[PDB]
Amino acid sequence: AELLLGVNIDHIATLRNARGTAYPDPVQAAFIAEQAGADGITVHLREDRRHITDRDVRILRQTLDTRMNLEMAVTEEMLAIAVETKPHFCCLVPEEGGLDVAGQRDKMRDACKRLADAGIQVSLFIDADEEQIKAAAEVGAPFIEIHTGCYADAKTDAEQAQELARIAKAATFAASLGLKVNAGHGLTYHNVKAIAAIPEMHELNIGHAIIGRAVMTGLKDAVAEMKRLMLEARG
Amino acid sequence: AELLLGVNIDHIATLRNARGTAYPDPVQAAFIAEQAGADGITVHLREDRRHITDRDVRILRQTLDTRMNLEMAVTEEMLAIAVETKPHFCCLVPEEGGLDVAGQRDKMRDACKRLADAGIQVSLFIDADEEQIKAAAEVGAPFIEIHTGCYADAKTDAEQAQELARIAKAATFAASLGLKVNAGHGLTYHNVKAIAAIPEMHELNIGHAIIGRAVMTGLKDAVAEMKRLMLEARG
Amino acid sequence: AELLLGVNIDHIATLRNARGTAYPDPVQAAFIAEQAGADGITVHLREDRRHITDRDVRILRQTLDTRMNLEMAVTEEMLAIAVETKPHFCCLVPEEGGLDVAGQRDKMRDACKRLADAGIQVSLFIDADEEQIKAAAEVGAPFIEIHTGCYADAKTDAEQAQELARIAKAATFAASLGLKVNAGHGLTYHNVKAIAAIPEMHELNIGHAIIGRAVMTGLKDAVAEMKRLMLEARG
Amino acid sequence: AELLLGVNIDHIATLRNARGTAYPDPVQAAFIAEQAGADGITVHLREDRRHITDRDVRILRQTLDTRMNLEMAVTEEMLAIAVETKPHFCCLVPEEGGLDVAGQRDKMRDACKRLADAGIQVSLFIDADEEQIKAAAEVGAPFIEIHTGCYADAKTDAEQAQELARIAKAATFAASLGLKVNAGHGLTYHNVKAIAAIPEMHELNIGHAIIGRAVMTGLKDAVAEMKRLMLEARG
Amino acid sequence: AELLLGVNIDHIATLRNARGTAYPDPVQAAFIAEQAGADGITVHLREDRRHITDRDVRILRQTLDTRMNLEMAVTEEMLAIAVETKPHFCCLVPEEGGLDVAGQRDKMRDACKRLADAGIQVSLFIDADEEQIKAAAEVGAPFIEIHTGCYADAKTDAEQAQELARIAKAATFAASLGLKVNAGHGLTYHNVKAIAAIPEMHELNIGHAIIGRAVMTGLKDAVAEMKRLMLEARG
Amino acid sequence: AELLLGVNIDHIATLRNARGTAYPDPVQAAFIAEQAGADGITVHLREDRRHITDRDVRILRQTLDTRMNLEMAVTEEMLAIAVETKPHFCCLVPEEGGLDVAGQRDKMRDACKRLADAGIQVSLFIDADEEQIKAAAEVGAPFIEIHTGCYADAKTDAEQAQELARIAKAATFAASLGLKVNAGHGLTYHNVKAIAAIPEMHELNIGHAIIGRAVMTGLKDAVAEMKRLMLEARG
Amino acid sequence: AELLLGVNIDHIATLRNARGTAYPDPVQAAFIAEQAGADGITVHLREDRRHITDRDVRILRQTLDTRMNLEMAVTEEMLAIAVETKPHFCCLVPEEGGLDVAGQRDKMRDACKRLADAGIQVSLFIDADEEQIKAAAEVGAPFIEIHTGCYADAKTDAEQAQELARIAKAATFAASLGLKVNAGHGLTYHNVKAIAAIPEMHELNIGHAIIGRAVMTGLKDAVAEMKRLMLEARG
Amino acid sequence: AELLLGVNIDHIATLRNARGTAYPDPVQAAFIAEQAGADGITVHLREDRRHITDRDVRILRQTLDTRMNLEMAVTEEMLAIAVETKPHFCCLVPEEGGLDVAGQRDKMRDACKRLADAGIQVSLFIDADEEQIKAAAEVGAPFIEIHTGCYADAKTDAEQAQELARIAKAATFAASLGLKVNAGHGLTYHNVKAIAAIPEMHELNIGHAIIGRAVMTGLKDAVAEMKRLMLEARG
Repeated sequence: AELLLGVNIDHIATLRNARGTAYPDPVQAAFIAEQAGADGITVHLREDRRHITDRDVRILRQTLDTRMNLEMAVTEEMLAIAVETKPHFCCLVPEEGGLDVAGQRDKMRDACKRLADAGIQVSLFIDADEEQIKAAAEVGAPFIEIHTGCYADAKTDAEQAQELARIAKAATFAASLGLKVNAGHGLTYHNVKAIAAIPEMHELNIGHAIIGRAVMTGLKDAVAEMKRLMLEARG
Repeated sequence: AELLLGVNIDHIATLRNARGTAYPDPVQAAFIAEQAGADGITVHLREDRRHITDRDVRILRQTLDTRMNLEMAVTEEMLAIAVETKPHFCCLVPEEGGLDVAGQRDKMRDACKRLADAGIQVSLFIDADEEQIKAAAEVGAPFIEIHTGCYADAKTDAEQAQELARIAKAATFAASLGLKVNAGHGLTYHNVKAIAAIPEMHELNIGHAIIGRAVMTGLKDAVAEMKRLMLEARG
Repeated sequence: AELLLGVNIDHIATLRNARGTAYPDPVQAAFIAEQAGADGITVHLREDRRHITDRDVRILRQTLDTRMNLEMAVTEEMLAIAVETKPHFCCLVPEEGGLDVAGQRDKMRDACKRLADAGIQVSLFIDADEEQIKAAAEVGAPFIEIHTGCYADAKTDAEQAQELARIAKAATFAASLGLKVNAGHGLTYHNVKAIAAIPEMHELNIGHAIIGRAVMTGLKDAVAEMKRLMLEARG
Repeated sequence: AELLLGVNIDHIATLRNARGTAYPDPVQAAFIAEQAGADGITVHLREDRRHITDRDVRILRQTLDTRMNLEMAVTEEMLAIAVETKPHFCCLVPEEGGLDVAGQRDKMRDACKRLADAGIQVSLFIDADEEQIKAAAEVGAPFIEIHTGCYADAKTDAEQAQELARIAKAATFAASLGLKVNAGHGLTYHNVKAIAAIPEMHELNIGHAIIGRAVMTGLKDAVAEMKRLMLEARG
Repeated sequence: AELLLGVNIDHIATLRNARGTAYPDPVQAAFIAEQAGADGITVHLREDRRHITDRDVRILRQTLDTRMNLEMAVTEEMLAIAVETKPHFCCLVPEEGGLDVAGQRDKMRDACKRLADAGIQVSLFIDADEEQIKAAAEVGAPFIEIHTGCYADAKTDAEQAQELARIAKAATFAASLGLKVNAGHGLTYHNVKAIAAIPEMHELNIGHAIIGRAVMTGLKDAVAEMKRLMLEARG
Repeated sequence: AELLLGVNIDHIATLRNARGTAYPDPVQAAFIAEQAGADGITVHLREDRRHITDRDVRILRQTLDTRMNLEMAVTEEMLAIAVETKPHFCCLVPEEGGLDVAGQRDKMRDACKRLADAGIQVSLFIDADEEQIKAAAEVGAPFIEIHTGCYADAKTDAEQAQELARIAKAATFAASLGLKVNAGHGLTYHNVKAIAAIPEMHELNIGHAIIGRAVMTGLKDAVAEMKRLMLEARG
Repeated sequence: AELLLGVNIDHIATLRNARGTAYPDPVQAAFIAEQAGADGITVHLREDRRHITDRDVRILRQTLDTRMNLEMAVTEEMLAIAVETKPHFCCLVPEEGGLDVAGQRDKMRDACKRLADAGIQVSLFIDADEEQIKAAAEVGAPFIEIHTGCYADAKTDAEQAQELARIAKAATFAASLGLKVNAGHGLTYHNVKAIAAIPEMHELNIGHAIIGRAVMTGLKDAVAEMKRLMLEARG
Repeated sequence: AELLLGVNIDHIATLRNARGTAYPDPVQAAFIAEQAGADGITVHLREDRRHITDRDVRILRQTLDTRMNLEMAVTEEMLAIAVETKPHFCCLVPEEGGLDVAGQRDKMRDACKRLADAGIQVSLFIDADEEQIKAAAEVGAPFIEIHTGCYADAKTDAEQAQELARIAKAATFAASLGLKVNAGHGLTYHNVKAIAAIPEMHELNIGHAIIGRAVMTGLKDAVAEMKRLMLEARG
């Protein structure tokens, strides 16, 4: 299968809420992305509705032509919402910045099972850590998403090749356990290739860099450009 | 003279700071705008550096091909900065949301004179209020900028025509006193024309709506589109 | 202000329901048109829900940046719907081609009354007929939309200039009664100007021609094109 | 190895025949598609001539630069027209949705031979069923077109990888019997790749998704996008 | 009123017959221009069928969305074809270069009357010469098209102003005889305006300069740019 | 190695001389193509100077950024011109359609040697016929260009595969004699790939199909699209 | 009333002559500019032939579709070349920066007459000074080109409205003496309008700003932008 | 990872300093290139500050998103500058064309040492010379950039293939010494591939050709174009 590109449109809302108006609208951004090479759309519903709102999730769930990846923390509230919303994907995150699955095997087991019961495919956001990965496999998540943050912030060309290698070994380890593996968070037009080249990678969920390119060149080209780089890497 | 369009790039930074990276960069946005129909660039330096930073102002002041309109509150800090920076324009604002010039004739007189002494053309941000306008004329500002906020938020087609009329009478009053008059703040692609049609209008400083259009269509077209609407109104 | 353009997006949905999939989606088309020169979006909710659906209207009502013009037949169902939807405009059409206001003064008078209590501004779609126009004015409707179908259909240059004269004359008469007047049905890229040249015209609501240009050229350009011909006509 | 794209322009006609004007014209759509990556144009001449008309087929036959793929039901009327027109291909269709070749070996036997004597390369529109494939081979048709509708409608990932498997097996089966195999019908920008990667696939005939993308982006980019996805799948 | 643009697509066919292929096809050129500024399409059916052919004319007559202007020499053949084809316009040309109406008053008189009974508006392609204009008025032709070749070939800027003047006086003279007047032969992007500013001008029929620009920029912009220059001239 | 594309701009001049103007100018067409995928430019200086003229050749020789391929008949005139012009390449053509080298072994032998001393690489335009290939090898020509006309005219899909095969075997045969081989005459957007996939192909010289596409889309994309199809073929 | 744009392509050559390759070629730049709204092309042939060369002028003279404006100093060499080349215009320049006509009435008297006998329309590059204007009139030159350099360099708004006043008076003065007046030299996208609005202005010759915009956006849009600003100023 | 592209923007400034204005601005060009395929930006700070200035470098150092490659002569001035600027890369060039490392082992050894202490990664620009390569490796430099000038200049196909072989061979040898190798000087759109095909190449730093394409076409496309040819070469 072709590498997939999930586009996170949270920052479209960031720009909206810096002024209370209705624009720009994440609903429009999603149509653009789904038609410029995005295979999925990701929104992070935060408990403080600061940036994405219940409305966005509500309409988005009716307007998306592909599928939603709802990013949320593991709280009673969010789980409740997710089960009602029935997103195709759910990515659990904290409130290096990865979920501490290994340290909460019960809570995560309960969440995965529950979301799974609502027909939601679950992804645990975690660091390139085999303990955490082993833990995720064990609690029942069909997916994990490796935090590419440290890799993006690689101050030195060395720290980077090092970070890349850790992610790669982590992914291969994740797949041997039967997990499908995503990445994203921090990837840019300049560092996406090494990650896209990792064979075990299933989908890359990228947000900020794309929105940052969009204010300059427009969303359509920004999304197309990212996808193209991704497929260049694989070929 | 042709109506002028000043583009406020504050929100380019809003989108930048929602992630600490270097992008998107307001310096790039300014080149794009200055070449797509913007006659001036406006940045608001806030005391909490939340969104635009000293760096932006510093580089921008060297990279702008047209001129800077530095938007700031009337504090010792800001005045200090402005005098050092030597912006071509300075727009004083509060910390309907207009400066209370009438109620602070001394502070404003001191500020205007001081900025004027640094060769800075001053603009007082105020409501469509003849008392405030008379006050501004009297304290020495060569410019005022009428807050178009209430007009943009006109809930009813009636409240709007009403708000438009107040702005228009206010402008004509401002000019009789020898003031040059700007507007902007809240204007959109759908309400810019009635304001652009007001003859006394010198420059419209527009920010949010343009950045909101840009994430969809790119900055170049967003700026060009606004300018075109503006010149359609006048002709 | 300037001549307005309302884009009817009904045919986006007729292309959708020809296959029962979710695309194309009227919600997307509305975003595009509103950002390319449309001042309003028109949807006709048929009783058989042939093309537009209650879903489209529901979402559309929350996503439009400008204003919705609901096109509907005068029936208990539609009135109740219009009342709860609270569209900014409601254009009453038949269940030469226009509504028979003269022959149903009672129905129409109450209809307008009922919609006006819900804040909806009513427009009666009628023929370039002085009797119907006078009747419309008498039932209290604030708007009338003149059916330009025959003008469009005109098979000979003469039959066209004639239908044109008949329309201009009607527009003038309706305005003499305090009626604000629209038109647009059947208008094309090649015949829109003469109509747009009529001074009393407030807004042209066009659909088919635009969507038909769109499949070849894209909605954005199709809309900007029409908008430009219209403003050219008044220049 | 070099996948061909056949664009079905039927829906261009549905949009036109919703108004009774000459636009949009299928003849224009074909020129665009043929120059944007289409290798053939398909038109379905229905009995009720609701969408595509005799005129279309007649001019299309003289304007096409590549070749026509005439979709029709097996009747004396349609068969008569086919032999008259001399389309390069003829795709027999019912008027799982597939054509029943097994249950009519004689009708089909005659149809194919008749069309064959007229120089028409015949293709039988069938379901991914071993029975029908064997029938088509035995009956003498050079081509079969596997119905992908079920694969497109598959609600879940698993129900999809399943339908994909059936099609891939059916294509390999078809090929071993000396049959050339096409598909398309239901393919979209989001599911087309998995079908394109099927080695045996000769040509994918696609319509609805392309025309639906076209009302937003324009026919050329719509057709060009699809062709590009297809070649990437084989690359 | 509106200055119209008729695009002569003859040279598209010229480019075709230089290889006896089907491309480029005039039927396509015609769709492009009609959607990019052309108000009409002109084709010269030469007796030897050098450039345009009978099929061109026949299909064109069914595909044109605006109207056809059939250029032809005066011979029973062409007339019969014309009467048969019922093109909206017929511009009689010779096969200075203008049609000699004075020297053939009888023939033309029959032609005009003849074509006029079929319902075809006739125009006589003539030189900016009074004898020929009076001649065309006497004969009953509703239109004349002034040959702009000598103007287009105007070597010096004086020899050129001579031609302009000569064409302008001739146009006013023609109008004074109840004739409607066109022009267009040899007009280019750099000389069209002076001619378009002539008040009496009803439609400019241009071919060569446009096709010549189109090879570089593409037909769409070549047409749109010419229409744009014309409207600028009359503003 | 890299499959090269030589664009024959003859038909640009064809379009020019159809009016004896200066536009369109081949010198311009040449800049466009060289920057859009052409690795060379080909011009056929016909003895009667029908299409291309001496100035064309003369200026072109000073403006081309890549290299010239002068097509010409074998006569003392052309040779002298060639020897004078020092074009990088010279493709000797007749004035099946291929050059008859067998029947003129002597003449060609002198031509090749003659042009070769001026430092001009020579290529003989011949049919996919062994007698002529052996002939061209014997005579000393370093290149041959296989005429692809019969292939391009391939009415049936069989008559076509016959030509492909015939060209492929001929190319391998030519290579086995130490000859380098080109092709290109009559190749289009829909048939170029099969020819480009032939391993022995060194450069495809194409003209007509490109100019034909360019009238619609503009030269730049016409060239870029052809080069793109070619690289796809060899990948 | 219809302002002409003259594009100076000198800087295209400076960029080339910084490397000693054939690119970028002024010949290409001229084709683009002439088709993007330029009415003439200017080239300054300098003694040191540092930028523009003899070759350029030589080919330019044969490729231009509009006309050449040869900029040169008054010397026997340059004058000799002018008479040989026969440029449409010749703009005499020094090699306030303006040409001293007053202080050399004889040289200029002869130069103009000589160029005049060669058919060259002469223009004297002078400062906005009453003395020089009178001299140019008395000396016999048909044109003068007012140096706008000082107006472009004006540091402050007031110093600018001042220089603008001097130019406008000088142009009206020049016109009353029967002189045709041009400008340009220093104009930019940001100051061009005020100069364009000057009624008397015949042609603005611009170079640097346009080429500087061109390296970012491309020559065509650069030239098209400038022409559009100019016409808006007169509109 | 993949072959990198470094864009030298020196010529943007050479177009600027040809007039002393502020445009075009290298800072803008850098943003464009970095977003169109450039992986690095190269600036050559000459001692005479002919084109690039200390200002450009200072700002550029704060605005680049990727990494700066400072090109400089080995002198006390430049070293101190490089040391305080801390560019990611420093490419040492002369004050065949490359640096004489073999003959200045001491200077070079210390230079590298000094720059490496400031964290700068050093590259020595040298000829495809085994002696210089070996010397470079011995002085401790981590990179070498092979001068491709002669390859570029090659006047004959043979002289080119030869210079090519010489370069490939050198690259291989340098890599055998642990040296990472770049190239790019003089590379064009027509000769870049053969070079990019060399496996050891790490990054191509190209300038003139790109800027020269830019004035015609725009920097963005110029850069994306080059980047695409490069990756095509490695495909």
